[PDB]
Amino acid sequence: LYRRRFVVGR
Repeated sequence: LYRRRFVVGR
């Protein structure tokens, strides 16, 4: 994993 998994910008 990284730290952008959230990328709730979809």
